[PDB]
Amino acid sequence: KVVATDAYVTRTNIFYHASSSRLLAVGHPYFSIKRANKTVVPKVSGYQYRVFKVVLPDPNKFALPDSSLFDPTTQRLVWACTGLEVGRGQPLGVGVSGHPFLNKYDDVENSGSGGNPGQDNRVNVGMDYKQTQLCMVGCAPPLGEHWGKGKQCTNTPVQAGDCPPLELITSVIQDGDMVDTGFGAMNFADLQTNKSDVPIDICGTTCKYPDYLQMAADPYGDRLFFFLRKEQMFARHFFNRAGEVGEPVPDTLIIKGSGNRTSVGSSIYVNTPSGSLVSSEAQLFNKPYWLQKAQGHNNGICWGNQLFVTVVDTTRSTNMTLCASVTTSSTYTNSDYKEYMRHVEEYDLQFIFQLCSITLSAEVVAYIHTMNPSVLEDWNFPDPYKNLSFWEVNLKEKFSSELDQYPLGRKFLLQS
Amino acid sequence: KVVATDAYVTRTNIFYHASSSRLLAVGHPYFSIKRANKTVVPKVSGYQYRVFKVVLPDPNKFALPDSSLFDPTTQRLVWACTGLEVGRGQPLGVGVSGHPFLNKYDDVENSGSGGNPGQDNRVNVGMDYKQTQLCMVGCAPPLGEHWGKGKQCAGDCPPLELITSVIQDGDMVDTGFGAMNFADLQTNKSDVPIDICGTTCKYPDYLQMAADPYGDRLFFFLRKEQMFARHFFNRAGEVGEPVPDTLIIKGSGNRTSVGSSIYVNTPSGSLVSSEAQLFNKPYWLQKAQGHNNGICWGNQLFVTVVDTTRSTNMTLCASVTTSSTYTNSDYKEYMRHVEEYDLQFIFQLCSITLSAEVVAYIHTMNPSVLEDWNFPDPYKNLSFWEVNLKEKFSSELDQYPLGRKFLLQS
Amino acid sequence: KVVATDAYVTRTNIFYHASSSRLLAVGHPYFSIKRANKTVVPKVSGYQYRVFKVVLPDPNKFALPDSSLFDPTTQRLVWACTGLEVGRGQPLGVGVSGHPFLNKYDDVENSGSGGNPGQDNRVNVGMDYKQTQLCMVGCAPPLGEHWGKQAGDCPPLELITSVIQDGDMVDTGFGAMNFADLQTNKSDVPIDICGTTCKYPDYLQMAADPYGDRLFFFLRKEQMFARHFFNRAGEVGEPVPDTLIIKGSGNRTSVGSSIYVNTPSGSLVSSEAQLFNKPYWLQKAQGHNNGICWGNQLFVTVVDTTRSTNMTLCASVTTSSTYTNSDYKEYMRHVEEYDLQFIFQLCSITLSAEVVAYIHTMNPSVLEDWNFPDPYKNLSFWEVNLKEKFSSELDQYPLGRKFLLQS
Amino acid sequence: KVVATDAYVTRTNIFYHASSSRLLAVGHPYFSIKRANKTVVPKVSGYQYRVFKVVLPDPNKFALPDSSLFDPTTQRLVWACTGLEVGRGQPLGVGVSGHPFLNKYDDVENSGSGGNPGQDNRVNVGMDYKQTQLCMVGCAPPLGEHWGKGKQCTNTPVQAGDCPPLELITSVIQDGDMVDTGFGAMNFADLQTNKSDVPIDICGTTCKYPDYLQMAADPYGDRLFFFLRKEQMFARHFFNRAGEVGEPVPDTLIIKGSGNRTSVGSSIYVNTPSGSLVSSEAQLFNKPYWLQKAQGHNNGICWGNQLFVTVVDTTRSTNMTLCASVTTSSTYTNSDYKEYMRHVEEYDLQFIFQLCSITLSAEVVAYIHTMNPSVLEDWNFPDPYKNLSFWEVNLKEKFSSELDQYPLGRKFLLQS
Repeated sequence: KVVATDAYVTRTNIFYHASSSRLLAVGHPYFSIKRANKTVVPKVSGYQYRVFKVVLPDPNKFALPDSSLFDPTTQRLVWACTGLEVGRGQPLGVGVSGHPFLNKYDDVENSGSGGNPGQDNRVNVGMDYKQTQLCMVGCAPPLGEHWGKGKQCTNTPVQAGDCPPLELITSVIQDGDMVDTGFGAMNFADLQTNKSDVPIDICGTTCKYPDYLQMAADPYGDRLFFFLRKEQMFARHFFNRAGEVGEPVPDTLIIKGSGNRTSVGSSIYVNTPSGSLVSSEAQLFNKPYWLQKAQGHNNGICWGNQLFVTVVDTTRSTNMTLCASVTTSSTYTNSDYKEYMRHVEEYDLQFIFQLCSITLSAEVVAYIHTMNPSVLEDWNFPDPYKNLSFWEVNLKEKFSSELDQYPLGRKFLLQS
Repeated sequence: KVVATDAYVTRTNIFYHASSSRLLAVGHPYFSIKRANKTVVPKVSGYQYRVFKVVLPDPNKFALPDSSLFDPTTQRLVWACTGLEVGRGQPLGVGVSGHPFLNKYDDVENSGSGGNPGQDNRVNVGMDYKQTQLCMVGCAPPLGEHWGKGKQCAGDCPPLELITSVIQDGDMVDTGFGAMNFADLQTNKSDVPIDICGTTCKYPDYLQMAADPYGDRLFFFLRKEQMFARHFFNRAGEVGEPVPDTLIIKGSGNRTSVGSSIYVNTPSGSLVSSEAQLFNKPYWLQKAQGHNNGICWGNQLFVTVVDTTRSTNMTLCASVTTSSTYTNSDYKEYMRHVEEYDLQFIFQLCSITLSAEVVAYIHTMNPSVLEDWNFPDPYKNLSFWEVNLKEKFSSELDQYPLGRKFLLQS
Repeated sequence: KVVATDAYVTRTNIFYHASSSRLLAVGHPYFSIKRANKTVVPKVSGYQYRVFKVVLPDPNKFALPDSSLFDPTTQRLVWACTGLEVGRGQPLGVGVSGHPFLNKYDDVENSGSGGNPGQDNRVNVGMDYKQTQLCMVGCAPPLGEHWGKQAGDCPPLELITSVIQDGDMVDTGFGAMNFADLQTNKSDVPIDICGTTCKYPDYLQMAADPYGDRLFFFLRKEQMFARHFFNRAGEVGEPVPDTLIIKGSGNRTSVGSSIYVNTPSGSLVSSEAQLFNKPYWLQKAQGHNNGICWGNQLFVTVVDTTRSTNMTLCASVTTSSTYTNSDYKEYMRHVEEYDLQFIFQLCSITLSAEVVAYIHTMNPSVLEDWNFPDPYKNLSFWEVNLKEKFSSELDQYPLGRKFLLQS
Repeated sequence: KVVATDAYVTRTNIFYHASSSRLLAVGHPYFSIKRANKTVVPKVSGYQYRVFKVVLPDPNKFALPDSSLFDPTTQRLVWACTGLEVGRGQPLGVGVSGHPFLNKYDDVENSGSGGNPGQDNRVNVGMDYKQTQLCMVGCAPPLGEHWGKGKQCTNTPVQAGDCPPLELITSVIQDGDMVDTGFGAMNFADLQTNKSDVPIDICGTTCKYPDYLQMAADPYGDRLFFFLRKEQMFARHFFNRAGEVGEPVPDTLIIKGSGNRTSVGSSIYVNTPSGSLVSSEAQLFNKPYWLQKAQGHNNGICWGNQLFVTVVDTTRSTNMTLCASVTTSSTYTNSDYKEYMRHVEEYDLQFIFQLCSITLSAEVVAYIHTMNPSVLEDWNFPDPYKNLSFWEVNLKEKFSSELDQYPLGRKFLLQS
């Protein structure tokens, strides 16, 4: 019923290079800065998704050298992706995140007696997150998964203040969305209401994880051309939370103490992750990928003359420390300096596209109407993604047929 | 006497795809929550065995396109497993377990002197467990082994016995403290963390299941274990068996009383990495280890999975009373763990010509194979994660992920 | 002068499988328990050698299907080993050992001055040992090496070679020495080796032997690192000369002890590092003996410290509604699970005048037992009786199945 | 427009060996020593770039055995690099750097206060840097990138004393420039005015990172024949800064305290990197590289009879401790000794060049005019790099045709 694009999309010999040139975003690794109405400094963190919306020129309106390739009646043109190199341009390094009032109580590794928690015990603790690398390509934006506050199933009023119901939400990954950091793929705005259980750069945001199982199990496979991933983390420390234990340990698992241990210590464990070493040998980027065969049925066809590249790279999350002098004297005084935080991301997207033609028979027109009819409507044979926000990359007027003039173009000639 | 299924099970060209779709289980990583009679929240932990009872449609009553493949008289049909992909759907991460009253006394790494033990010295300590990955396939449930209280043939040391049993869904994996029955051999409930202190941790008896005649339990298996010693402690309480005098020179000057030499070990699973993952990739059963070369007798199939590389425990926090100031008494903190699976299979249809020798050889092994062919289930006392794949078989291989991979491979 | 067994031992097509089934030993990881005369609970530790004396049935008295294979006059039969799988049946894990009065003084990593040591400064410290895996096969027991022993001075050192017995201790990171003699205070190493001898295999000798009866082949995996740095209490037997120091005043007149200690650690254990649960095919041996089981016996030596987890047992002396330490007794128990599988190839030996001569040297009891006291009964092994366990139906068994599809 | 040198550069059978012999530089790992006007002891640190300007003899003025190889009438000679071995001659080891007044406040891993910072809380702390190995070859010096104090876009005076604007500057990497150490590729002299945020060997200098994306994006590719890299680091400790928080955490991300915790702890984190293990198995040096095909269009042609080798090697950064006695007495007294710092670098550069000829047609003369006309002007058919500083290596009078007499020459005969 659903067939590979190989059946009805004919390939040509026309290859093109396109480069995004240097891409830079500079800001604060923890939070956006807006005073007092709109943003002055954007939130730029190594743990954010980078989702590029690559806009391609319409080959049916493209100034090709010869129009003899296709008949305008019954044939249409479309770009196919055959080569890709996501360039990363910063030194390898790890940045850390924290919370001046993290809900930490005791170091759980070997101490207790010895309570009990009071009114405010929040600590100023920082940590390095789990290491994560991933990149995806498709003609439709990727899907993320995360846990959010499920409805109570609208019905009855019961005991209030209880645990929130959990529900697995799938959603579209937007540029700037947070990656999982070692605390799970969940909606911290709803499920951790005290704002003090996770560091400040995620305590009021949502960490989404890619729904690999769904995007590959989608029929047409427009979300997954291919993907790559490298995750690693270990448990660095062991703490416990302050506050009421929402679900106490049953008596079947303990023998109640006396002689000072009548009050049970809190067993709400938190764990600081750590991404360990980062190495060049572990890098996924600064190297080309050749799309010989895609995982789904869509074998790299950029329907709608667009293309989505989703990138997460925490191996260059180093946060630069800036220090400005308020008053210059011959002595060091802490009050004379202001310390700031700044993080950066440098990208270079290079693509290589193959021109393809599609002879539109009555069967092809029917098969294309289902899936998406706007493929036909835009062919002359509103965008629901304008509510979503991406890093727009305009590669119109950037296509070049002279492959050998460019790095990825040179590699493509000598390879594949 | 026992022969490979290749001798009397003829292969066809008929292949089928079947997928369980998304499977979700959500609960408490340490214990089930029941008030006050039946369970409200199940115990769902990354250190539990996931044993799926995959039910297949009977090919002898299946609506095949053509019945010309086999003669119903003297031939019967059975599914053969040729492809498998165990899908895992959560971010990699590590969760920890603990005990508000763990029987820890001293940090034994570099300190002693030491004051004698009192009446209650239990500490609130948590730890990360040993890392474990494994998957098994067979037409019969796997066997686990663990140490329990053996018979004697007042309160001295208990006799030890290694028990073999069937691994059920929800059984606990070994965590670094051994494969034993903590409910019986550790009576104080305070020697291991609370999520295993009243349960039994079983380890698969690889040596036995492979030493089985027909090999119906092990089609194949994969494993990745790793742990190291993170800390060194000792126990509080009476040392049941003291160190002999031949190994010490008794002290005076403050050191007349011997410190306790009952040492404990906190494990650690160390780093988890994508490069070490066993799942989210297909396995092709080209040749099995045992005699049963992938035949799913009874139209059923058992998949056992342990995956501690996605054991992250989510922290939930609800506000009881909202004020402009933070006060600990205004919040309730909860614990929740989740598991997401997507099982994909590829089966090969097979026919068996029943000669007098074939009927005889099949009667031994299991006669219900013949009785169900028309030519009570003792596993219903056990509990598994039931997956009903009837009405889920599809012959259009190329429409599915694992099906697509199978065409271009094998 | 000495030739490979391939020259005068003719191979047949007759192969046999034999399995010991599950072998279990359970005890205390630190010491054997005897009250008050003989042992009640044996010493079972992950750092012990497992030396199996595999007894084979006499092929010259074996009930073979046809006696047409060999002529009893001038020909004799003997088994040749071609396949081996050392099965281990416990979860991977690490156990630790210690000493309630370990001779530890100061943490030497970054602290000193001033002391000073008193009369008793021993501490209750435990540690995890060096990680070690090894296995050997031969028709003669393997050789181990270890260091053994005016007044008051240091003892002279001597490297002794000896037979590795079942239950002997492996090196743990403190050296291959006789702690019973060279460490007289019983408090320098943990209690499970402080009154025993840790032996290391003399690999260089067993391979340098002419006939090579001790080494058919061997495998090894050792790893350790220095976890902590300590020093010893007591008088420094050999003081540091003044050429290497500038003597201090201003509080440092008394020199600190420079007798350094090292707690080892075996680091991670992983499945990828395992040597066991996989078959070894003896296609060609290292020594001259290419797998011939002289005397119808075979020695398998195994060390596996990757399953040294020590189980903690807790029994209740008195049950009340409150926890009190005096109501419980805590115990220690360690276990070892083995499954030995072998595959032997029948061989015949035509005894010419030269063959009888060459066989007389090496060992004449090969001829004497052929009809053509055992000095190892003072040594102790884990006896494995494979008589009545040989089977010719290879495909009925795990290792037998692998041998058909391989080699 | 731009073609590979294979099109217009003809190869010969003439190969030559050249070796720099032992090269030694010895100095102070932290700072240069000048009293009171010019330098007495140079700064020699394992974290410095080693950029060798290798000068080759003019083959058109070379005493070749026969002038019959080329017709002086319309054929010209140029050396092409085909073999290279960068010899390192010191034991593997790690050195550390520190700061007697590092702006460290609290250990942020699991502690909170108990405040508040006073006037001076700087600590004497040292650390081991991120591990870095890299080498490049070209006929033009490499480009580095770093973040510097950007202009306000010269327009308006706004709030004075705030964070400085950031700008990504590309520049030429000179010998002695600092590599990235885990604190970013930035200009610490401008962006950290208190001189106390990073260790003293980088606190008043600029750390440059190679702009791989740009040098590969150049048409002629004269800067990158090839390159190698190995970076690795992890976060060893977690601290925070003293001084005013330049950008405070918004209230949306915290629940303010009423007592004792009214003053928010500082959320400006620092992280000590660590280069972890260094091993022989990870070494890039003491092994030959055969330049079979270059990345750019310039396939190893040494235009201008020169060649640039840029090397960073922190795996032999051990700093030797020297101790001199001021007064000899029978007792140890700290006032009787002076302790010094000394670091060393030992190199042995070996090259193997292939003689090449270029037939100068009207098209060749035209194509060579663009790129660089001094290629023609110096052929007879001021140097703007004299403001930059390199380690000059004169290989004139060092070329030898007896390949088998030398280590790299011997390997070249039996290989490639």
